[PDB]
Amino acid sequence: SSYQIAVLAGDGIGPEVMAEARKVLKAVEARFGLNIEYTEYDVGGIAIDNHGCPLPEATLKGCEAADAILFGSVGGPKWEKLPPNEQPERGALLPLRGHFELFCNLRPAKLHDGLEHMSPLRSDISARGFDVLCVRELTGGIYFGKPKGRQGEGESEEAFDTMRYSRREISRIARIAFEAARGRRKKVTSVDKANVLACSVLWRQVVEEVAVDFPDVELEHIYIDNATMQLLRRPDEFDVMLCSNLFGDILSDEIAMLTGSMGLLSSASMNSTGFGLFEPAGGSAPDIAGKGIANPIAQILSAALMLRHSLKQEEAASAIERAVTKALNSGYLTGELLSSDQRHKAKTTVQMGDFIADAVKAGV
Amino acid sequence: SSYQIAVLAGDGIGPEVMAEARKVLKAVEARFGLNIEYTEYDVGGIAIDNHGCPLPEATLKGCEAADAILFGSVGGPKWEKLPPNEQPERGALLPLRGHFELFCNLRPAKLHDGLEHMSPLRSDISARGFDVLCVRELTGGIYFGKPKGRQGEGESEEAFDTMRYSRREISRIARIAFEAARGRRKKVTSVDKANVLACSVLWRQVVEEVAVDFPDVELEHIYIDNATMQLLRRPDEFDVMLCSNLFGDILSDEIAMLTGSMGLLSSASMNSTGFGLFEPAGGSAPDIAGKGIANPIAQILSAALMLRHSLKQEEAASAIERAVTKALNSGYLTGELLSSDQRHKAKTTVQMGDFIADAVKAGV
Ligand SMILES: CC(C)[C@H](C(=O)O)[C@@H](O)C(=O)O
Ligand SMILES: CC(C)[C@H](C(=O)O)[C@@H](O)C(=O)O
Ligand SMILES: [Ca+2]
Ligand SMILES: [Ca+2]
Ligand SMILES: [Cl-]
Ligand SMILES: [Cl-]
Repeated sequence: SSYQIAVLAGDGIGPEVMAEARKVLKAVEARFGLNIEYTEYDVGGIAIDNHGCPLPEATLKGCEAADAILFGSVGGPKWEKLPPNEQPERGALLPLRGHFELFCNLRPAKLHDGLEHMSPLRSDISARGFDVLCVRELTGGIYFGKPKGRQGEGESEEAFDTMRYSRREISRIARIAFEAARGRRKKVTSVDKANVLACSVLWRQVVEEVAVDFPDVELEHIYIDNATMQLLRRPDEFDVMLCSNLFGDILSDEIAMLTGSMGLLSSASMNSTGFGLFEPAGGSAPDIAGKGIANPIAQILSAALMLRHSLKQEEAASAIERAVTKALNSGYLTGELLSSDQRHKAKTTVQMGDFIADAVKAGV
Repeated sequence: SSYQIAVLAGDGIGPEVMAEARKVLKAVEARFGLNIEYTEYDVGGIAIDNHGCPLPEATLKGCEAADAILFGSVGGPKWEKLPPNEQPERGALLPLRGHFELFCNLRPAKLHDGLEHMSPLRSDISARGFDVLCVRELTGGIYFGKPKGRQGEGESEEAFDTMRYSRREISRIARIAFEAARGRRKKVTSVDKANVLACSVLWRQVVEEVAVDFPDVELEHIYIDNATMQLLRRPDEFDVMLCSNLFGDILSDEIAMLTGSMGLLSSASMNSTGFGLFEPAGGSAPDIAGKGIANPIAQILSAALMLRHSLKQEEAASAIERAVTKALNSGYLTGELLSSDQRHKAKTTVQMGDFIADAVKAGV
């Protein structure tokens, strides 16, 4: 019977790009004989406007009833004066992650053929290409560790957050990184700050214990400050980067920015049952919303990760990936992927969804 | 009477570049009539070899007896198998910082005229130039917060580090950033993760309280993951970046790497009495040590920050800065600042110290 998907398109460009992800999914549903039912729920800014909070009860219960969450983007100027902590992004994403135990965040980033000039890296570096998958631990560390809070008053008033990791937490995420390296270029670089943090000393030690199960995979360790530097110089020498919550937050965004093409990048945040939340790497771009300008490929590839990882539909996932590839190499680019002089060749969001869905239909 | 400087040259290239910083200081001592006495102490790898630990008692007591510490670089392959936490870098630097309450870290980084091609940024971005001063809080946050440690065993064994900040700690570092912005381009960008961390919510709130004393300075806030991205795209729009310990560690290194010329970058770590520890931004480069290849400018500019900030000798500090400028614009570059084809023009470490010291003598 039917898969059930909770669709949480959110704010800004979220709904208009979600529309295209749904159009391409309809083509993959027809092509592979999948029965998938979708229910839309508010989340983020639209949920604060419609329901008074960024993650309404009904939305959370709809996600509980689903096989996966296909998530858009949340946030925008309009809610940007609420405390940073009643704000829509953090208020949608952290409770979804904590509630469904979404410990694994996978962010594949690569420099696509022919779009090297868009990367902010000097041309000889982006010409080498890169393909880095960031595996970030998402439900532990300093994000959800306790005690967190503040005490005291005046000058001596103090706040505190505790970064905490157990061997169990590190070993589950490290295994995912090694398993992913096995299928790629067989190297895991584990990123930590083991010269300062007890958490990272335990991190490094556990990742080395996990490595015994992967003698075909090379493991190196690097400090987060050195990784931030080395991704600027030699990103082509990394394969799978394995990070705790706070380090992976920073490094996965640094690598996304280094592609120069965030409109192509998606994200999977999964638990150990295979339920996940699938979203584009980029934000809600509220200034271009409503104009048919936004690149829907990130939301479309989010749907492909959802099919692969939550729905175990590998053929359907790869048909969407290939249909994206076909767009990128057949002159179907949106404006932000085009150099300043080629920009009159830009396709709109709908034209991109039509092309990719048609390519799925045509059997790409 | 005499200033007293503890000289802790450390490992790798540290001594050979320190030799040049001392040669240039001798020229500034003659030119400005300063009486400065220097005593050398082991620290880092050389201290572990000679004394069994990276920060011997006698070294720490020599720094207590000094007006400033002129520090080289620590670390190298040879000690890289000790626990990451008996290791020379962390074992020299964190106790010096904690012991002398060196709360303020200043790392000025700029793209120098004529060396834009060396930056790993695409050519149109490095052509715009940048000049970012990172002000990092160095004695609080998660580096020295307690409880830190681990408990338990097997799968449930857990480690923890606590990030802690008081208003007093934030306000002292924020004032330094605002005061520095006042003398530069009048903008402070405060970097935090206020959407997740209680510490950063208090950070943001206190920096906004401090801002009332600087109505001429613009304050913006940015999340660390977004700052890591925005420095790749528009580093020319930042002036003073204001960070807690762990965020400033990452961002100051990202910005150093983005210049492409770490051999030119120095660092000041100071307490509120004006005692500081002055060191190059880069590491001990143990593979080029002993060969006369290393660029001594970073250690030389460290001496200039030492004269300015610890010894209140502004004229002497600026004469060294100008003498460096003169080298860079008179064809005195070391090999790593030269493109692959111009590399036969490379000056050696001694030739660079001779030139800069002679320029100080000549009245630059
Ligand atoms: C909104 C924020 C809590 C979140 C995080 O830090 O994880 C976001 O930056 C991300 O990367 O998903
Ligand atoms: C060696 C390490 C403890 C240190 C730090 O993290 O501060 C270093 O990375 C630095 O930036 O001075
Ligand atoms: Ca992020
Ligand atoms: Ca560092
Ligand atoms: Cl963390
Ligand atoms: Cl910190």
